[PDB]
Amino acid sequence: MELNNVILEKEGKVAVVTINRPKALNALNSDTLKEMDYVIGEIENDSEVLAVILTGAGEKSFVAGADISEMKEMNTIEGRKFGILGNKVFRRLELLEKPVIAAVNGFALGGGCEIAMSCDIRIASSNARFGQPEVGLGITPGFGGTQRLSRLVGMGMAKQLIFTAQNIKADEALRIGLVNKVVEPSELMNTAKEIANKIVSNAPVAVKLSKQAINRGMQCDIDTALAFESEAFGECFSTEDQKDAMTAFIEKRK
Amino acid sequence: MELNNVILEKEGKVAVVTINRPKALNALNSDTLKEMDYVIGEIENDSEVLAVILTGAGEKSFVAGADISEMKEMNTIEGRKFGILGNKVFRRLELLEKPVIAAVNGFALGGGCEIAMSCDIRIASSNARFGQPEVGLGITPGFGGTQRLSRLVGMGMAKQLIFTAQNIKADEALRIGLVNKVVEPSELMNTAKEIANKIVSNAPVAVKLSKQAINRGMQCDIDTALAFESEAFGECFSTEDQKDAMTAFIEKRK
Amino acid sequence: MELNNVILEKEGKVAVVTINRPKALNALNSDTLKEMDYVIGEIENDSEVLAVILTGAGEKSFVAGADISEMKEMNTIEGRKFGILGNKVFRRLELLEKPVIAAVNGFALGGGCEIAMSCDIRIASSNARFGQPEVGLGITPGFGGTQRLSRLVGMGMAKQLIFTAQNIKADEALRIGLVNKVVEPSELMNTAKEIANKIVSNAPVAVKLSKQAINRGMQCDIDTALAFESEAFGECFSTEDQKDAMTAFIEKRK
Amino acid sequence: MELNNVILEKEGKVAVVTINRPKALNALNSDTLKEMDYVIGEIENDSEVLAVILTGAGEKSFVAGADISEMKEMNTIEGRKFGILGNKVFRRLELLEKPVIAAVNGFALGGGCEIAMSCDIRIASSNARFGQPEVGLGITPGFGGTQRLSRLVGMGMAKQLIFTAQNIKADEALRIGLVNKVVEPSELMNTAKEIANKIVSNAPVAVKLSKQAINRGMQCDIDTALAFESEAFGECFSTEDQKDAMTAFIEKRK
Amino acid sequence: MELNNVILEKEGKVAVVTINRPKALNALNSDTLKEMDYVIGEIENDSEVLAVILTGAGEKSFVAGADISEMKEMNTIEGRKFGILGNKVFRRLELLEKPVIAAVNGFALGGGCEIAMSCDIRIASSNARFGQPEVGLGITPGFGGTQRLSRLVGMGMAKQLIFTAQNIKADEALRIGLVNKVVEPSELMNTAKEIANKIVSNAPVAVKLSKQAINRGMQCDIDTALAFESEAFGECFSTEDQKDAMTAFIEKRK
Amino acid sequence: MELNNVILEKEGKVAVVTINRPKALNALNSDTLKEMDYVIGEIENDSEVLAVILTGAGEKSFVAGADISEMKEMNTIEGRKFGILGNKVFRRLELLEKPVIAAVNGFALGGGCEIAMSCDIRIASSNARFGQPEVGLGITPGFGGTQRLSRLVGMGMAKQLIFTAQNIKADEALRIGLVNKVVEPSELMNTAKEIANKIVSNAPVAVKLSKQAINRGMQCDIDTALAFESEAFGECFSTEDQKDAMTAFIEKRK
Repeated sequence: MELNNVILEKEGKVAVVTINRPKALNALNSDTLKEMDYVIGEIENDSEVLAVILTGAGEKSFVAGADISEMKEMNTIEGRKFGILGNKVFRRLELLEKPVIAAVNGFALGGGCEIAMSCDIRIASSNARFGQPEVGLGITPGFGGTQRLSRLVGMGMAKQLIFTAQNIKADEALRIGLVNKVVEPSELMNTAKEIANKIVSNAPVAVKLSKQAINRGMQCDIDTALAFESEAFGECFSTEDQKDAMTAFIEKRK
Repeated sequence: MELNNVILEKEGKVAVVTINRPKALNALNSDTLKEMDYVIGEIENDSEVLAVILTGAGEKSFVAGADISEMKEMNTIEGRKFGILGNKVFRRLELLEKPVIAAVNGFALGGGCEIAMSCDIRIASSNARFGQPEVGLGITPGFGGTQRLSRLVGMGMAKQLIFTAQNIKADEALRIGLVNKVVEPSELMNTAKEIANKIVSNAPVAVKLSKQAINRGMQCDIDTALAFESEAFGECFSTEDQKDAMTAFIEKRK
Repeated sequence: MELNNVILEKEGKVAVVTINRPKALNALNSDTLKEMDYVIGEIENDSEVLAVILTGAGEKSFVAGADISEMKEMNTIEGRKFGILGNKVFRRLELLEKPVIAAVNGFALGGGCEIAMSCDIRIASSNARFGQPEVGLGITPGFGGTQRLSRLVGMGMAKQLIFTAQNIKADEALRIGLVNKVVEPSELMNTAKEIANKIVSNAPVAVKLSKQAINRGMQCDIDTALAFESEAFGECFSTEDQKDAMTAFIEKRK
Repeated sequence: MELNNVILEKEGKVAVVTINRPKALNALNSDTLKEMDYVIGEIENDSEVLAVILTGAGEKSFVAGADISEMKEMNTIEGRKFGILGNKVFRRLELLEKPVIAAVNGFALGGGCEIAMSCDIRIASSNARFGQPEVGLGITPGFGGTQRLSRLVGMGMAKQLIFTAQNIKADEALRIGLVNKVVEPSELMNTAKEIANKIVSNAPVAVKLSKQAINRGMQCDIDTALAFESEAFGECFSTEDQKDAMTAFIEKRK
Repeated sequence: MELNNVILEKEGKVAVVTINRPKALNALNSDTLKEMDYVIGEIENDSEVLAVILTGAGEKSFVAGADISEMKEMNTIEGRKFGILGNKVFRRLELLEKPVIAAVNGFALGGGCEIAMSCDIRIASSNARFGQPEVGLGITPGFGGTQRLSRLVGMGMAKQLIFTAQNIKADEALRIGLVNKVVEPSELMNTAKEIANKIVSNAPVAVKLSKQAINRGMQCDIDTALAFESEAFGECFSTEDQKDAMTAFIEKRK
Repeated sequence: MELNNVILEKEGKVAVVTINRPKALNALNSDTLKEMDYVIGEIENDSEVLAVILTGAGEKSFVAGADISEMKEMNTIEGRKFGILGNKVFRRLELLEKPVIAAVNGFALGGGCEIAMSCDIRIASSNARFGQPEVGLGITPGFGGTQRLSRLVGMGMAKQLIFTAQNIKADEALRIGLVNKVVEPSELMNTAKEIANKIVSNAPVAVKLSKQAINRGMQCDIDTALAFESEAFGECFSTEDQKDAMTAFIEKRK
């Protein structure tokens, strides 16, 4: 598959996915969604990639939105399918068995907010903006926004942001817990690489399985969630990395 | 019904609902609950109401608890029933297809905290306090408190509050996410109206369906939640507002 | 059973449980978990005990992890069993029908973070640290970490903490809601005891039933949750406490 | 409220609700749905009614369907509301705190199948037919059918009946567990009255609370469901009927 | 502990547990529940035991109810506690990591129905009867009845059985899936033992992990359920049994 | 892709998919799974396919297990992965917006039982058998068996089958609801086509949305489920087929 709107780069144990539609401020569309699905595949096909960073081209936009020309003419049944497909790709991102960090370098609006929310971790530049303008365009959020925002920052804030369609600055995104950290633009990528390298310095199956345990156990009652964990915890004791690391830990007396 | 404890008004497309019992610091009682039921009903039927502000008369109080005289003589089967009827009113408010803003202007305690939590959005004046004193009275929270506080502020704070029965102030309410914002007493209704108007300026089917999606999807696993979203998203494409707002936006975007 | 990792004391109506392995930094091993279960069962039968405070001993540690010697040679099926047994002990603490306050007096890592997350209310001293080292050792959290953290601090932060395995100070911990308060070492137990003491002054059946409604209601959808509450609320009307606190309250306030 | 299309009769401890649009084979419509909501109220307002029987007028139809003239012109947003309202009334029926038995005397198609499925218990005459024709009319079931049928007879059969829109006879309804018993037309009402009188010879709060425990606990995980039961079980020991009946049971030695 | 309501025997790799209160019709009282919990814990630690058969003694009764003398004077809070303790015993049986077969040899009412529903597999003798008398005594089921029956036989039938309190014969019981088989008295234990024996010939880790996946997966949504399975499936690949059964199977079948 | 183990055909608007490996009794293997993935994909894209029949070549077999040679050498982390990939294919089939009919014409064991259960509707020839032998091979069911059988036939039968590893015949499959119907071997495809054609004769958006509602609503509490229905119901009123089928029906009804 050819790659017009997205850049995959690999080096060491981390991949960087860069949305790159510099004219339309990195907005999503049919094609850019297909390209993202494809790269998610590449990434899951490679077991030497242990952590991902998703970012936007340039200094102004992470992902501005989705293309409205594409959406304006759709009927009920088409829009529904268009919702299912974007959700398919973002859900795939969320479940991807490597950690994905969203390096939110500017505008994250609409589908851009939604795709950032689909990552494991969000950090922002100080210039970053977050919002869901969809309801001013006569629609709901369409790529999960009605679900991941409340789960991430609580019903109170989610509802306000979604019903008003008003943006918030980086500092406020931090106050409500939508991002984990805020830094200066010139520090964004270094900070994501440092978090990514800490993650990748850890044991991959444990990170892999911990991600699954959090993602899945969060969907259900606490007793079945906790059982889920012990099953995954068991699996870890079948690996080299488990014995080696617990061993070298006990090289503590030296 | 002629209302004695509740004032219902319409400014623009926003309903303003005010609990007013100056003898009792706007405390709930049966009568007040039945009046509130009635006005939620009126607001349901009124296609000219697109958003709601819920508030309390006066400067001291939002809603300060609930009439204890009505409750003292109840047996187990009567208390049960009383908890069910109150919860019903509040659930009904929670689910109202118009968004609801609690403008918390004073004491919000017990039932008062509970009715506020049953709104979509809570904003507060700096003198406001929130608490659940029920456990000092020999009872649990009975109008959804054991369920809604937890969900809105987490298990740690909720358990602290319900178990100690101690009030918090607005700055703390804000810190733990119980409210989205805190402002001076004389800025409260203005900020509420500014929120309400921005909501009302948006596509109403979209707002209505975003609220449903949020309310309902939050109850279930993410996969079914995301699927609910797409059915609601699709319904929006049956509307003029969507066709019109998008057309407008593409043209104006230039 | 006779105890040499865990002290248990009863001060009027509150029990203080202190994990005491000073040289091991109060770390958890099988004997410790076993004794914990015993003391929990002991507190279960003592109706003079209406609240619990859990802390560690000395001034360096709450609980610093779990014994890696017991773990290093475990295999998949034994790993699993370990996980289940720990979780079974911690889950019993979480459900315990008296409120339990973790006074986190210092290091709280891995299993120690997990035990603290298994209490009702967390409170910390400004020296405390929190973390989940597990993935550095080629394992996932094994005593609930993958489930409780994300539930308490949201997915963004839980995922960052578990994938990176880096620690945070008590101030970060309060910011993300992991704890409800930070005080200085010298204030910790007084703070815990004054929280415990307020709890103990309130009606005991009401606090009990509240704990249950919050735990059980939090697992399911809001409608069946709300209905759970009313059944519990009803039960409070069978007690004398309800009759006397509400008779007192009327006359008292006048 | 006036009652054109529905008959409420009370005698002893049982109410009989009779759908009675003999011309349109007892089909539902806006008005008949409002009338059903009203009678549900009357019934819940009367504590001497301990069991309900829902049936259709005449010997041919239980409830044939809903009126299609009413539905044909609706748009997306109207149909959605029309779905919510019918579901509101049937859900109210399902939760009504007295047992409701559906005496299915003939055709139960569409909304008729759906309203029968909303009762606690179904019994049929041998001439009864069951089905969901909606998908041949260009719609889904609209009054719960997509939910109660699978829950009642399993996904396999529900899907077949719903995707094909083909009817099944009484004997087959019995084989898949959609009804509990099949009898001759001249025996239908006697059999429903006998089941109703057995129910009503039992202790009303226990039946009341058992209904709630089944309805609610079925919605959630088994641990929170079982906790739900014990709360309700507790409530029972606060009643006369509990002590009297256990006492008179132990008059067993006579 | 030494046992005088419950016999426990070990036949190669299967344990037979027999409730033995011949004169009381094997009824459950607190001492019996207590001993059951003890024997369950005893079977828990015995890894030579890979399956369990539960039955009653003599030819009239499986378990006929629970002792109403212990219950008659209980109040709301004590009722509740009783319910929780029974359920806690039965839930431990349900989750027990060896399969358990109820050989229902006769009467199985109230608590006795409930204990049988708490095993993995039910099998009955043609004389057996099933039922839930509780509502005749002014109580709901107290040891899981309100939850397990509807889960096993569907809502239609569970509701009829609990609201009416009437019993059914073993043939009705098989029809509705309450039991998997009916045999004559003389065949019962052979049938159980041959089921137990097949189970015991199969790989033990696989049966264990299957029991867990079925119990825990059944509580949540299909996607997190499916993911639970794969984690367990993975664990099977850590065992020698998997390696040897699949090496055998190839060569064997040729 | 050129297919070696799967035959894909179109008769009318129905796709017929046939698993065909005469050397191996149509047993699954990796290759066969990838081919099945591919054809589910083709069927997704084909707007001319409105229903699917899944079957096996020959007279002995539907799908008889899965290639054990591929599995024997796997470690824990590889087995996990293998279970995930298989489940994915099957989930994808389960969720396909065209209904799927398993025409079970012979042995359906292990993977074979599992793929059949992942269809919407199961019909069987009288010589058919169903079973899960995985536990004799040292493994759990790994393609959703621990989850789907339970849901389709109940916990009692599912646990019996998975634990014993014993096959049942078609008459028993029918009795426990695993299949909707059983017919002679030479009537099987005819009955399947008759089902498929009746489905296909219906309004396709309605069928498609009924399937979603059923799949998704079954995962959650009834209240949110019913709400999902109404969003889907409403979408149908955006379609001609609804307008047309209703008009037609009102006119023809006369």
